[PDB]
Order: sequence, then structure tokens, then C-alpha cells
Amino acid sequence: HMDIKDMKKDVKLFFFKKRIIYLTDEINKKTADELISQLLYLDNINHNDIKIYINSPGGSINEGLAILDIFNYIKSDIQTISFGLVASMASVILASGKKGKRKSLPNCRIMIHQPLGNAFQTKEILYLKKLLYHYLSSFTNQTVETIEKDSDRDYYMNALEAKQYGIIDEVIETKLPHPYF
Amino acid sequence: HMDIKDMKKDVKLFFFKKRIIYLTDEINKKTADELISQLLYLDNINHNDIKIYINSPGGSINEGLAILDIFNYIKSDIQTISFGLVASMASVILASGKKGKRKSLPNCRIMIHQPIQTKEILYLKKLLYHYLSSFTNQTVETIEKDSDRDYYMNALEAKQYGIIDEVIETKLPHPYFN
Amino acid sequence: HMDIKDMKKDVKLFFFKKRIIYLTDEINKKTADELISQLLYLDNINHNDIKIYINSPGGSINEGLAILDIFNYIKSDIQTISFGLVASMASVILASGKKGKRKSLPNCRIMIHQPLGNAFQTKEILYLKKLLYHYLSSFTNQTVETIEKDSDRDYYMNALEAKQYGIIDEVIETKLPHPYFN
Amino acid sequence: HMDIKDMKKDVKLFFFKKRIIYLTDEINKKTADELISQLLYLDNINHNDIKIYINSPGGSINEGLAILDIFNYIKSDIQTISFGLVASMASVILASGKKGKRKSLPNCRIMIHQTKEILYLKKLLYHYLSSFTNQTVETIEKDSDRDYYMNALEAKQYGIIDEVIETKLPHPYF
Amino acid sequence: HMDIKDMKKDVKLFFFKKRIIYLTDEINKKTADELISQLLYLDNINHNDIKIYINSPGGSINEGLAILDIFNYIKSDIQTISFGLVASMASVILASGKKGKRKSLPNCRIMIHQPLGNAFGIQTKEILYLKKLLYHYLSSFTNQTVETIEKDSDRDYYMNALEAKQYGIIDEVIETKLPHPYF
Amino acid sequence: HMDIKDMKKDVKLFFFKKRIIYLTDEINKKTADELISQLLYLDNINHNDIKIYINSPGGSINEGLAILDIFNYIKSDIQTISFGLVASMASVILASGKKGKRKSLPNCRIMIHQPLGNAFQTKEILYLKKLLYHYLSSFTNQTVETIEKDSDRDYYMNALEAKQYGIIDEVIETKLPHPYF
Amino acid sequence: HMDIKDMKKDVKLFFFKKRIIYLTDEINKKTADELISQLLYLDNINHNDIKIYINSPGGSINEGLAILDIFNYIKSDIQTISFGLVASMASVILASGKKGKRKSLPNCRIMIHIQTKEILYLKKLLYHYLSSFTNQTVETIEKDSDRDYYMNALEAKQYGIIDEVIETKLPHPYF
Amino acid sequence: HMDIKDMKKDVKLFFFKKRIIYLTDEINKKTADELISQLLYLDNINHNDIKIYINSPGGSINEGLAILDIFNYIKSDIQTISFGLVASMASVILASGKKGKRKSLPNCRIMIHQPIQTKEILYLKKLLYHYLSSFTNQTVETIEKDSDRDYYMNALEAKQYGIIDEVIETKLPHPYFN
Amino acid sequence: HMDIKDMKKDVKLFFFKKRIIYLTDEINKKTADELISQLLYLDNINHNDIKIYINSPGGSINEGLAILDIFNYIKSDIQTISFGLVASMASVILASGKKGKRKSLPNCRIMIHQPLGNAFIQTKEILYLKKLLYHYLSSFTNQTVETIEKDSDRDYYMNALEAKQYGIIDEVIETKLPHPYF
Amino acid sequence: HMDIKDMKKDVKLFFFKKRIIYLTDEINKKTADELISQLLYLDNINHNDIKIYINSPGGSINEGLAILDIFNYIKSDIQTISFGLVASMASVILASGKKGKRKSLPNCRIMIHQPLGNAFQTKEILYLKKLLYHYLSSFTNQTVETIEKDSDRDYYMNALEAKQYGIIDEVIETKLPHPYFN
Amino acid sequence: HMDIKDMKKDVKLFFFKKRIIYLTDEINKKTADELISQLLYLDNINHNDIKIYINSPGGSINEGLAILDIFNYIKSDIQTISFGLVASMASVILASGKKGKRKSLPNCRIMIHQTKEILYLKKLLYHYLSSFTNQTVETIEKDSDRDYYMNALEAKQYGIIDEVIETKLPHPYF
Repeated sequence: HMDIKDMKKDVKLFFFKKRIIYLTDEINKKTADELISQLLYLDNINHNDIKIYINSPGGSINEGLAILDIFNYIKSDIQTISFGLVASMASVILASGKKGKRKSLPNCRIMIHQPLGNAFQTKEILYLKKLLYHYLSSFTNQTVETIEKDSDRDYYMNALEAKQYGIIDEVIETKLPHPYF
Repeated sequence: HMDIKDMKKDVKLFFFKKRIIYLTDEINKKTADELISQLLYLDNINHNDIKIYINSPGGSINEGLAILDIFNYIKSDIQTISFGLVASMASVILASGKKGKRKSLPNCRIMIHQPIQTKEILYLKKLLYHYLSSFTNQTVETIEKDSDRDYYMNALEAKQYGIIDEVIETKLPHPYFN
Repeated sequence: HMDIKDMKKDVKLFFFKKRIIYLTDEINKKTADELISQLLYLDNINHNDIKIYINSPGGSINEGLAILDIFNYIKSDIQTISFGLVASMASVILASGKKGKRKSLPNCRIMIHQPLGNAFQTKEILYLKKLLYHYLSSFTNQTVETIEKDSDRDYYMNALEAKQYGIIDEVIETKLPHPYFN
Repeated sequence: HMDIKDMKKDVKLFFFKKRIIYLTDEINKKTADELISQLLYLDNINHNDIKIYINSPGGSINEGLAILDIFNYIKSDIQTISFGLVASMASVILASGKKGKRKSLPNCRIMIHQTKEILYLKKLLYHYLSSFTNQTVETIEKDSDRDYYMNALEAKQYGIIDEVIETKLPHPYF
Repeated sequence: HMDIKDMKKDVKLFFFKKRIIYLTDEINKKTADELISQLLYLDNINHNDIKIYINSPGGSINEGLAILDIFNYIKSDIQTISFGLVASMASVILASGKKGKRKSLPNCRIMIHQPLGNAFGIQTKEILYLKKLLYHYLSSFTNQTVETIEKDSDRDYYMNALEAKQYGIIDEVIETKLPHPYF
Repeated sequence: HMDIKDMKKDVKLFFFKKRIIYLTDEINKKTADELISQLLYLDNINHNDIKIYINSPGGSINEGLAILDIFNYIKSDIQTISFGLVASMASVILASGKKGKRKSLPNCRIMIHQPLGNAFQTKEILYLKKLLYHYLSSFTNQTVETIEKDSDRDYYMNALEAKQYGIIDEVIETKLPHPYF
Repeated sequence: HMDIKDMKKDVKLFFFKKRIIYLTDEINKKTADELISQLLYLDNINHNDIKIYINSPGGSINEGLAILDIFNYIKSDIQTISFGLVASMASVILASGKKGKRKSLPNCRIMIHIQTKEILYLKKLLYHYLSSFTNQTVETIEKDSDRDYYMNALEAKQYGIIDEVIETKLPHPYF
Repeated sequence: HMDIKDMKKDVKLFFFKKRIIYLTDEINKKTADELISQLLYLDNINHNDIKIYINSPGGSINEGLAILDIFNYIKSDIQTISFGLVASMASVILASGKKGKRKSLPNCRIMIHQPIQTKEILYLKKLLYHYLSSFTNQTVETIEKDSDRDYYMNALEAKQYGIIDEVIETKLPHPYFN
Repeated sequence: HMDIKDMKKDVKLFFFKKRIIYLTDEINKKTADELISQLLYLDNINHNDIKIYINSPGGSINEGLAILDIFNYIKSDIQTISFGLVASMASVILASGKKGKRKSLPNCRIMIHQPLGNAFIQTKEILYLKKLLYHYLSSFTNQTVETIEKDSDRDYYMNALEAKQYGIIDEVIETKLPHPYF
Repeated sequence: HMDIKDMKKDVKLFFFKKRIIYLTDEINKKTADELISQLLYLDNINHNDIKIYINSPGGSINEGLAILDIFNYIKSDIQTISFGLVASMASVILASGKKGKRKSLPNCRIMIHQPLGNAFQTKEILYLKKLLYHYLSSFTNQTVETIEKDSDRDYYMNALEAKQYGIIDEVIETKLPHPYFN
Repeated sequence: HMDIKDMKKDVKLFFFKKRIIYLTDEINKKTADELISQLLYLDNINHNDIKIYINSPGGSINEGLAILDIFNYIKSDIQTISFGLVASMASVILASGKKGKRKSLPNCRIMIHQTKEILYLKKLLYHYLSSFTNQTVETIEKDSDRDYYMNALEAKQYGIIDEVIETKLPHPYF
């Protein structure tokens, strides 16, 4: 069978019912609101693992830290899997997945900086970036100086580099080998 | 049971039925009107606690005070829980929650600073300070002073300030809290 | 029992079936038409009291006066409760509720003038404002001279001042006292 | 029982099934077409009275005359009731209602007001208003050129309506 | 019996099921396509008379001539009734109704020219060709000569119901409870 | 001779130096400002008559009354001559010319109402119109009721009707007779 | 010699000092005001003839009549010469020229074709003037004014709009 | 002599040289900057009286006060003459003219009513009332009261109010004055 | 000696005083008016040959015919020289030049149709003008009306040489650079 | 003697030749460039005092600091006089005038913060603000902590408060006393 | 005597005649063309030093290299002086000034920062900056990727300028 009346909304619903969520879009008020509702909704059903595919350029750091709070508030473990492009807050969210369950497909590009811009209060923007660096630091074991330096120079990592960095635990093996691994 | 057909509207509906509302947008005519209708509706069902998640930059003082009135017009207690960013009118609403049931997530950022006859805009601001004053046990002088200096507080600072009663514990410690 | 499939339309419908309407938007062609349809529909069901929550800056005096006509045309008595901000025709509609049944929440700000502007023919605009003052006069017992004077100076009233003015019968007391009341 | 699953569309439908229509919009191609369909539809169910609440600033004269043609094409009597503002073409339609069944709420305000074609239609429009009100074509012409609003009572005395619906609220000027 | 669920779609649907169609929009690609679909659909059910109310300023002559082709392609006869304003191809369609079954309400204004403009959309020679052809078809429907038709069109000639009948566009003017001041 | 370097500005200057001004445009702040400066400038040279051709739809009543004040403040007499279309404040200005010196070309259309609109404070708009009616009343000998009624009905007058009304003193005779005179 | 500084402003100025004006624009408030200024100015210098080339689609009827008055108010004769395209109010101005001195070039195209009661009054008035300028009946003027009719230079002469068709080194295919 | 080449710029220049300036536009950064420069320039030439024709709806309070300062910084006296419409900041400037030399044409309409940190907007308004108060000899209370009720005065009323010293006589009597 | 004050206006003025004009822009009201005033001005100085460089896509046919009228009105002969792109009315103007004095540069492109669009809508009038433009070109090139029209309908582009053989120009100006197809 | 042909440009020029400049516009690329050109030009003529009237909300701190550099680079001493409103870099430029020569008209409003917004790279914006505070600190004798605190709360000062703050040396007394001064 | 009849255009002209130019705008087609004409013009009068005040955010690399080509085509020495902000292409131009004659005001902020073509130009640009500063192409590459501003003194130590013009105002961080 395949009880589906819609080819978009019903497909996402199918995965949602299997505890699989997609964070494949810019992080903003609306996006973080939907994701938070969903996480809370699922954690209410049971405390089994939740899988979140991540392909986002990031966005608002405030919204990301809100998502990060919910991530660590619910009981269910969260395994993160990235693909496409992941940046800033999206990378920190990727890195906060349950240790050992943070993965990434081969061609994913991962970066610390924000490709959408520092804009989504001068001192507040800095405080949030510094804070973001601290969380990434605790998730990757890298020092804050390193994280900051790498963010300032717009450092782009491949899946393997992200793993060596400490952002993910393993690079998912595919039928297609990566030319530089 | 998993009686969900839509993944956005239906999820919110599910929480609404469990007396949980999300005030995660700007406060204006439309938004205030939806919340009050929802509050009055929930209070008509029964008088159990109503939970309100707050993530808002603020908005209309007039609409904010209308929400404040409805908060205190209904029988059910309202527990406020902030996350993300809460400012101006949204902070007062967070603080106006049931004493002892006002909470906040670790990384939330809370700001007082606020700012159409001129005489009215000031009367409303002075009135806001008084309410925030009785909610936090801070003098009106202090409130006004802190409101003029665009300053963000972390969750713990907001608690010490009297805006919330406790910081929700998380599996992730805050680098600046304990 | 929560038999709702929507969080907006259905909530308003739930209240509509309990004879409760929300006049919480600018008074214009579209809103006046909807409110009038609703009042006539409810008065067709039965003639029990109808409650109308009001939070509006007003708008078009013509449409406002049309609502006033339907208001006084139906058999059902009307209870008016204001919150937020109420002005111009909204205030008049508020003041037209059944005597003893006109209420207001503590923080409501009430005014006679039009905050959205006198622009929803000069002589006709004047004619409607003067007529509005007359109706408010008969609802509050204030003289038309007073009403107009207060309107021209953009006078804002708190709930208690509105009661003393004669616009409402009482200020609903809540769990939160007002800094300048009693 | 209030079996309406909507507060805007369903309320209008409830009245439509009770032969009640609302003409509270500018008179244009779309609204004329809609109204005409509705009138023709009701007249096809039976020929009982049809009530039309009017509150419109007017609009297309051509589309107004079509509505006028349909008013007098159906067998059902049409009773017009105005509230709010009624002007130009909308006033003629209010006036064209079944004699003796044209009413208005107390605070309603009523106003009467290619190149050779635009004038031909105005002239013709004056004649219709004339027969509806018993005022001479000259008086209509004159009163329409000076943009002037009438109150409900004045509209009755003019011959546009037959009666002013009384309400619990007396009009200060009547 | 009023089993209607809306005051717009369902009302038109109720008339459609009764072989009644409305041509109250401009004649363009979209509206011509719908009308044609509807005509072909009805004629597929049975071949009884199809009634079409017309209140249109016309539009595209190509789309107009297309509707005309469909008109004479189907077996069902078509009685046309005009009201409001009818022009160009709309007038021609009105005139192509079953002889003896072409009507018009009293206040309708009928003209030959295009009030929306001939550039409705410039291929000059083709525009002229489509108009001359339009004139010929109208000529064969009203018995007027192509010369008269063209002259009248070029001078933005507006006719009243009666003048339209005398011209040969409609067969009769429907009597109404309200007599026309100039009839 | 004909010392002219420009075919627009220099032509107006030529007339200005002969005490001839043109009020052939909408009456607004800028327009009234230029006209007032000019009148004051000329009255400073000498007190000989000033001729003002008027072809204006009017505009701001406030600005018109300002012009009207200056008109009656300078010592020089002002003869007004209209052509084209003259309305509202433009008509009042036309009518305030020195009695016996107010003229109009044959095809000029004259009206009291405003073809540009009452907009250029409800009670203030009425006060200004009422005031305008009073000035026109004193310039034409017509009553204020008449003026107001004629303004309300958008009354358009021909040159001869304007003279009978009392707005102008004479219709300038041209080589072309008017079909209705 | 040639003392012109630029090929636009100064060329028109040169012709202007020779009492030659170009009315090759649309007729509106600004255009009429300028033309009226220029006519009054030229007539103030002396009263010799003033030549006006016309190539205009027309425009405001009020401003057109204002020009008409100024035409008959000044003492100088005005010989109108059309070319390109002349329509409506511009055609009336063309025909309003001094009888016998109204001309047109070979290929010029000529065509006769805000309260309601006013716009009507102005058209009627326009017909009467055009009528007395062409000796055509008021009915004819109106009839032709409704059928968007274009006339060649010769037809305009026969109609009474112009007095003669300027001859040129190039014969007209239909003349 | 008639040394005029332009009919707009040159006419104003002629009056400027005769110490006559036209403040017939809105009061803003650009306008205030032109007037002050002009005033300082005229005062540098000599100290004879400077005449200023005023027809303005008002504008920036900050720029208005800057003009008020320059008015009182220069040695030359400034006589203000209003015509058309004068409101808000423009009325204060008219009233700030040299006592005894403040005039107005018959049909001029004068309005007090005025109305970007909120606290500042009020400080400026209160300050304006004081200045207008000393210029008119009206109490600050009266000024503020009349400013709240959008009310236009005629030339004579403005004189009785203390804004101007006299109404310029004209060959045309005002239907409501004598 | 070069006593110029600017590289644009004065350079054109220099040529103007030498009876040389540039018709290097779209033909419209403004352009026709300027060219016409210039032709009349030069013809007023004397009757010597007037040279006109042409590089225009054409434009309004009316304005073009007006220019053509002035061309044959003035007494001075006019020699046309084209370069770049010449189309529609611009081409006819090129062909109307003094027989034997119509020249063109090698790389010039010439067409009869309108590249800017036949819509510089009175249909019959537009067709009357197009047809009226053909005869004139016909008389200028000896080509028949059918040929001119046929070639105009198929947006036909000619090179300098083909233009001469067509009868639009008398000779192709020789240059230090030979054309790859001549 | 009034040898002026213009009422704007020439008035400013008359003052420029008397070593008086007007910094009365938002501080941006264009205005800073012009002011800098002017200062260098004047200091090239001679080294007498230069007077600068200031009425500006400030703008770009980079450009403002550039003006500050040129200010202190030239030999000529600079007298600064403020009126209207002065903020951010404008205030600093005001405070940088020759000690004892920094004046202000009575009604001037002076502030440290940027009324046009901190938006003329985060760390660089912070770096420039901190640097601005330092310069103002050395010009007023206030501590950098104080300056920043006052800036963060959008502190507005009247002329007298500005003098006591150390931004100006004296409040010019005019014919009109200030309601809250002495 | 101050014989300037304008306060903006004439002031610039006065300096131009004293061989002083201002490059205080974005580097684009128009500004490059203007500057190049000015440089070529001055070099044609004589070959004395030409001073160029620089305060620009940068711009077109192609137009920057053209200016660079012209800098080294003329015989006159070009002394560069920066103030305000100097970035990217504008920094290279500042650096390309005559060795020993490149200066900067105390508060100046200096920053170094088709598809295959855009990269080819950046690489080439790094080499030029390298020879001008004595920093290896690697250091330029690295320092340009991390968007970082230098103060006047740091710019000198980097090799972009030769000296920091001293003023009556000391810099708090020097």
C-alpha cells in the first residue's frame, strides 16, 4: 500500500510519523517555530530516537540557539545527518547530535561562518557569535580561538574534514566514492 | 494515536487542545486578536493551566495591554515560557505570567527596552513600567533606567531581575551559567 | 469537549454559536457588512442577549452608523465589552450597548476622535461627525458641545474616566489592579 | 440549530436560501454578473419576494441597467432596503424596487449622482428615476448636478423609498 | 430545492446543468476555451437547445471566430439573449443564434466596433483580414451589406434593443415590467 | 531690435519688464510665491498699472488668499484678463482686478468651484470656502447664497455670462465672433 | 554669416526672430502658454505676418480655444503650414489660419476626429468654429468627426481646411 | 534700473540685497541651513533691519530652534511678516520676531498646534511652549492647551493672542475684521 | 586650427556650418523637427549641396514623410551617405537623395522593413502609410511595388553592394579595407 | 558691498573666503571629501583661525575620523560652533576644536550616540565606536567608561550640560535666555 | 588671493593644477577613466611628483590594473596618501605608490580583500601586492581571506605604506 493523496506534504508527513524531520531550509522565526513544535510533539509520543536531515545555510543565531535548547530539552536522542550545504547554526545543530550518531553524506559542504550574512545591535551580534563558538567548541573539542579563526576566514570543509574537525562522527558510505577521500 | 493529517497547522492544533499556545511572532492587532480569542476559548472549556511559549520582539503597547487584561480576566492560570528572544511588550507579558510559573530556556535573551499622540505614547510607557515593576519587584526608577539602555539579559539574569521564576534545566549546560 | 478543526476560524465560530462576536478590526465596508450579517443571523435564531467584544479604532462613520442602525433594529439586547483601544464609531457602538451592560477591561484606552483619520465631500464629513456627536451625547448624557470639544483635542480616557463620562457602566475588575484606579 | 461551518460564506448562504441578498459593493461587471445569476436562480425556485439589502456607492451604469432589466424580467417581487450609503446607480436600483416595498434604515445617506454614450445613459437613467419617484426629469437632472445627500426621511419624501424602518434609536433630525 | 453550497460556482453549475451558459466576460484565450469546452460537453449529453446569456465587450477576434466555429459545429441549437453591453464578436455570436431565437433585454447596448480596442492581442494585414471576415459573417446574419456593417463599425455606432432588431442582429426585444422610455 | 537669447524665459522677462505677468498655472506654494515676489518687485519700481493674464484652474485657497492680500496691498492698480479656463481662486483673483479693467477673451470658461479638488482639516476647508464666497460676493455684487449654490452645482460660464455675473467688466472683441453671443 | 551657437535652441531662435514658430508638439497647458507668450510677443514687435508650422496630434480643447482667441486677438496675420500629422484641436488651429494663407505639405495627414456636460459643450463649439473656417455644415463636421477619417493634403483643401498644397520636387502618388 | 536677467532667482536676489528674505517653505535641514547662512551673511554686511516673509506649515523643531538661536545671535532686528498659512514651528518663529515689528496680512491663518527618542520629542515641545509663552505673554498652560486642539486663528485673533503686533491694512477689508 | 569648446555639440556645429548633418538616430517627433528646422535653416543661407550622413533604424512613418517633404521643398540638393544600419523610412530618405549623390560605406546594412517595430491602433492608416512608403521607394529604385513589398515582408537585409544593385544608392564608397564579399 | 550673483552657493563662498565653513549635513563620503578639500585649501592660503559651524547628526565614523585627522593635520587652529543638533562624530569634531574656542548656541542638543544608526563587519563597527569614545574622552576628560555608558543610553545634553561635560568651552549668550539655564 | 568662483569644483581644480588628485570614490569604469586622463594630462605638463589622496573601498579589478599600468607608464612619480578607508584594489594602488613616498593618516583603516577570469585576476593581484610589500604571495592570500583591517602603523609594518603622517592628535593605540 501507499495511502498518499499529496506528493509533497504527505511525503513529509510519512517521515514525520516515522520520527524523521527535515531541516532543509533557512533558519528563521517560522522555521524554528515549526521544528520546535515538531520535536516537542514527537517527544510527547515516546522517547525513541529522532532523525533530522540537515541541509541549511543557517540564518538567525537566536532562532538556532532556541532550536538548540529544545534539542537538549526533549528526552529523545537526536541523530543528525547532513547533505547539501550546512553552515553556521546549522553546523552547530549538526554537531550537537547524539555523539556517535552525527553523520554526513559524502558531498556535503560544511562551514562555521554564515553564508546569509551577520544580519537576519552590534554588541548583541558579537555576544551571540562568541556564544555560538563556545557551543561548537564543546561539541567538537576544538578550542574557541580555532573555531573563531576558522569562521573569520570562511573555511569550507568536506565531509571527511568535518569529521576530523569533530563536527560529525562518520561519513556515510555511498555507492559513489568521493574523488578526494 | 497519531491523528495528524497536516504537519504544521495540525501540530499546533494538537498542542492547543492540550492547552499550549505559541506566541512566537510580533504583537499586533491580528496576533493579539488570535491569542485573546484562543485564551477566552480555552478558559471556556475549563480552568486548568494554560501554557504559553513566548519568542517575540514585542509590538503594539495597546494590544499588549489588552492581552495583559485578558490574562487577568480569565480564571485559568497562565504559565509563560520564553525561548529565543523576548523584548519590550513581550517581556512584560512573560513577566505577567503566574507568579512561580514563569520560566525560560537557557539561551533565551530578554530585553526590557521599548520605544499616535506623543502624550499617549509616554502615558503607555510609564504605565508599562509600573506593571513590569509590580511583576519584578524592581522600582519604577530601575525599570525605566534599564529600559533606556538597550540591554539584553541572559536567562539567569532575567530570573535575578524578577522577570521569570526559574531557568529550565537542559542536557546542555550554559557556558556562562551553572 | 474540544471539537475544533481550526485554531482561528473555528474558535470564532465556537463563540458565534454562543452569541459572542468580535468587533476587533477597523470599521470599513467589509467588516461592517460581515458584522451586520452576523447580527441579523443571530437575531433570527432567537432574541437572547448578544455579546460583542470591541477593540477597534473605528473607521468609516457611514458604515459605523449602519452598524448602529442594525444594532438598534434587531430585537436582541446587546452587551458591549471593550479592550485594547476604542475610538470614534467604535466608542459610540460601545456606548450604545444595553444600559447597565456596557463594560470595559481596565487597560482599555477610549477616545472620541478618529485615530485613523477623518478620511474613511466636506459638508458631508462635517454632517456625519456632528451626527456622531449627537448619538454619543444621547448615550452618555454629555452635551454635544462637550463631546465635540473633547473630540477636537484628541482626548484619551482610561476605563474609569470612560465610566464617569457615561460611555460604559462599569470597569471589569481583574486579578491585576490598575496603577491609577480604585 | 446553527448548522453553519463558516462565519462569512455560510452566513450569506443562509440568507440566500431565505431569498435575501446583499448588494454592499461597487456595481461592476463582476458584482452585476453575480447578482443577476442569483436573482435568476431564486426566481427559478419559486416566485416569492426577494429582499435585497443595499449599501453601495454605485458603479457601471451599463451594468446597473442590466440589473434593472433583470429586476423587471423575473416574476418575483424585489423589495429593496438601504443602509449605510447609496449613491448614483445604486440609488436607482433602490428606487426601482417593488412599489410600496422600498425601505431604508434611519441613518442611511442617499445621493442621486465614448462621450455621446455616457450622456445618453445619464439621460435615460434620469427618466427611470423619474418614473420611480414621480419627480420630473428636470428635477432629477438639477438635483443630480449639485452632489447632495438626503437623509432617510428626505428620500421618502423624494419618492425613492416608501418608508423609514423605525428602530429603538430615534434619529435626532426626524 | 436549494442544494447549493456556494453563491457563485454552484449557481453557475446549476444553470449549466440546465443547458444555460453565461458569456459575461471579455472574449480571450481563457474564456473562449472554457466556453468551447462547455459547449462540446453539453452537446455530448444530448442535443436539446442551449441558452447563452451575453454581456461582453468582445475581445479577441480569433478566439471569437473559434467560438463561432464550435457554435455551428455542435448539433444543439443555440438561443442567444443579450443584456447590458454587447460588442464586436460578442455581437456576432449574439446574431448567430438560432434564427427566431435571438433576443435582448430592453436596456442592452449593442455595437459592432471593439470598445476594448482592436489591439487586444502588430500583424497589420491579419488584423484587417479578421475584421473584414467578421463583417462578412455579421452581414450573413443580419442581411445588412458588408459596406453598411463596416461604415457603422468605423463610426462607433451604439444601438438600443429595438435598433438592434431592425438591424437584424436580434429577432425580438423581451417585454419587461418596465417599459423603455424610447420604445 | 529684439535682444533675446532664450525663447521662453526671455519672453516672460520681456513682458515682466513691461509690467505684464502671467498667472497661467495651478495655484500652489511655489506659484503664489513667484507671483507675490513679482508683484512686490514691480510695485517697488513704480505704481503704474500691472496687467495679469489669467488661465488657471485655481488650486490652494490659502495661497490664493495670500495672492489676494498682496493684490490689495501694493499701490499699483491691477487689470486682469482671462483666457483658457479660470476657476475657484483664479476666478476670485480675476474678479478682484480694478473695476472697469477686468476683461476676458471670448472663449474663456469661468467657474466658481474647484476643478482640481477640495484638497491641495475639515472645518478649515469649509471656513476657507465660505470666506472665498464672501470675497467673490463683494466683487460681483451677487449674494453669498447664490455664489455657494453656483459653486455646489459646478456652474460653467462663458465670457458673457461671467460679465453678467459680475466677475469681469467686458468681453474683449476679437476678429472671430462667438457662436453664442 | 552663421552666428548660431548650437543646433537646437539657437536654430529655433533664429526662425523665431523671423516670426516663424514650430507647433510640433501636443497641445496642453505648457505648450499653449508658451505659444501664446510668443504670439503676443511677436505681435508686440510689429504686425507683419507670423508663420506657424503645425505637426500635432492635438490635445486640450480649452487650451486650443485659448490659442484660437489669441490668434484673433493679435493684429498680425497668421499663416498656418501643416506637415506630418495634424489632428483634432490641431486641425482646427490649422484651419483657423488667415484665409488664403493656410497651407500644407504633400504627405501631411489631416484628421478632424472634466464634467460630462462641459466636454460636450466644447466639442459642439469646436464644430461650429471648424464649420465657419471650412464652410462645411456643422452636421458634416460632426459626421466626419465620428468616423476617424484621415485626409490627404488635397482632400483637406477640398474640405476647406487649407487653401493650397505646397508643390514640391516630388509628386504625390495619389495627386 | 532693471538689472534682472532671470525672473525667479534674480527677483529673490534683488530683495535679498534689500535685506528681504522669504521663508515660504517647509522648515527642514536644507531650508534652515539656507536661512541661517543668509541671516549671518546679511548681519555681516551691516546691522539694519532684516525682513522675513513667512508662509510655512512648520517642520523640524530642532532646525526651528537653531533658526531661533541665530535670530537672537545676530545684531540686526528681524521683522516677521506672515501671509498664507503659518503653523507649528513657523508660528513660533513669527512670534519670535522683534517685539513691535511682528506683522501679518489680513487673510493669513495662524496655528499653534505642533506634534527621534520619545523623551526628546516631549522635551522639545515643552521647551517650545515656554518660548512661545514669553513671546505672547500667555501662560505655558494656555499655550499647551491651545496647541492640543488644532485651532486656526485669523490675523486679528493672532494679534490679540500676542503672536503678532499688527494686521497690515489693505485696500480690501476682511469680512470678519474691522 | 581647432577652436572648439566641447567634443560633442561644437563638433556637430562645425559640420553644420559646412552643410553637413547627421541623421544617426531613431526617427521621431523630436528628431524630425530638428532635422527639418536644420534643413530649412541651411537652405536659407544658400543653395549649395547639403550632405547628410545616415545611420538610423527608422521610426515613425509620418515623421519620415514630413522629412521627405522638406527634402524636396528646399532648393539645395541633398546627397545621402549611409553607414551602420539603415532601415524603413531611413532607407527611403537615403534613396531620395540627389540621383548620383547617394553613397554608402562597405559594411552598412540596409532593409525596407521596420526594425524598431511597425508600431512607432489605427490599422487602415498604418497600412496606407506602408503602401505609400513603397511607391516612393519604387520611384527611387525603379523596383516595382510588389518587389519592394515582398522584400519588406520577409525582413530582407542587404549589404552595400546589393543596395546599389537594388537602386537605393549609386555607389559604394571605397575604403582602405576591402569587404570580404565585394 | 553685496557682490553676490547667487543666494546659496555664493553666500557659502563669501564665508569660505573668510575662513568660515558649514558642517551642516550628514557626515558621509561626499561631505567629508568636500570638507577635507576645503580645510587643506584654506590652510594652504595662510594659517589663521578657521571657524566651523556644526549642525550634523554625524554619520560614518570612518569619514568622521578622516575629518578628525585632517583637522589636526593642518596648521590652522579650528574654532567650532554648534547649533541645532550635533551627534556622534559631529560631537567629537565639535569637542576637538581649539581649547577655549569650542562654543555652542543655547538651544543646541548634543549627544554621543548615533541618531542615524550605527550603519553608515561587526568587530570593525565595535572597533570604531570604541576608538571614538577614546578620542572624546581625551577631549572632554570624561572616562571612556562614562562616554560609552552615556552613549548606550542615548543621552541628550543641552548647551550647559555639554559644557559641564567638557565638549564645549562656553555657551554663547544671545538676546533670548534659555528657560532652563543661567 | 582666493580666486575660486565655486566651493566644490573650483577647489578640486586648484589642487589638480598643483598636481594633487583625490581618489575618494569606488573604483569603476568612470572613475578609472577620469583618473587615467588626469594622470596622463599631468604627466604631459611636466614630470614633477603627483600626489594622490586615497580613500576608497575599491572596485573593478580590471579598472584597477589599468590604473596600475598608467601609474607605471607615466614618468612622474606618484606619491600615495590614504585617509578614511582603503580596501582591496584601492589598497594595492596605495601600495603601488613610489617607494618611500607612500603615507597614511593615523586613523586610516586598510584592508586587503567569467569564473576562471575572476580568480586569475586575484592571483595576479596578490603577486603585485607581494612585490609592493615584500610579503610572500602566501601571506597575502592568507591575510586577504580573513577580512581584517589594519591600522596605519600595522599597514607600515606590513609594507603597504612607508610612514604614518604625525599629527597634533596622537593615536590611542600607537
